[PDB]
Amino acid sequence: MSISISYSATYGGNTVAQYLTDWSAYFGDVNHRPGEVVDGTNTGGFNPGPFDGTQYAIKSTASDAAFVADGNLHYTLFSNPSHTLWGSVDTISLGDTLAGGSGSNYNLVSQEVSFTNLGLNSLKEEGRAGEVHKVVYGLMSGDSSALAGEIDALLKAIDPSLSVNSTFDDLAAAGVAHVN
Repeated sequence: MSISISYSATYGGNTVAQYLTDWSAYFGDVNHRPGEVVDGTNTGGFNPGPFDGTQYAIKSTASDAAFVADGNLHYTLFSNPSHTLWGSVDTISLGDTLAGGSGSNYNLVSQEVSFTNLGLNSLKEEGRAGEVHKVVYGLMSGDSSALAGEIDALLKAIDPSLSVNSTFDDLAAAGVAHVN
C-alpha cells in the first residue's frame, strides 16, 4: 500500500513541501525540552495513554494548529534510551482545532491534509535518531523537514516524476491524492 493523501481543495495549487513548511510555521515550536516541559501546554497526549497508544496528538502553544499521528507509539520516558518516541506511524493528519483523545479518538475539527500508508517504523534501541521520533518531534518543534523527506521518498517509490514539490492537484491526477 503506497502513500495515500487527502487534502482540502484550498491547498490544490500548494506543493506538499509548501504546505508542510507553512503549517510548521503556523504551529511553531512547543519547546518540549529539559526544564521547559509544562503539562497541559507542551506535553500533548496519547490515546489511550498514558505513555503509549494508537495516537499521539498535540496543539500549538499559541495558534490553533494541531496534528495527530496514528499508528502504535511508545514513549520510553526514563527507560534507556530516555525520552524516545518509537513504534509505527501509519498516518499524520495536519490542520487546526484538536478534539477528542480521552475515551475517544483524537480528531482535527479542521483536517487540512492527511498522509496515510506512511510505513514509518523504528525500534526503541534506535533512540531519538529513529525515523518515528525524528518525524513526529520535528512537527512539534518547528521543523517539518524529516516528514517532507519521508514523503518525498514514498512519492518517488510510486513514480520518479512525483516529489514533495508536486502540487496536491498533481498528485490527485496521478491517483495518489484525493480532495477532502
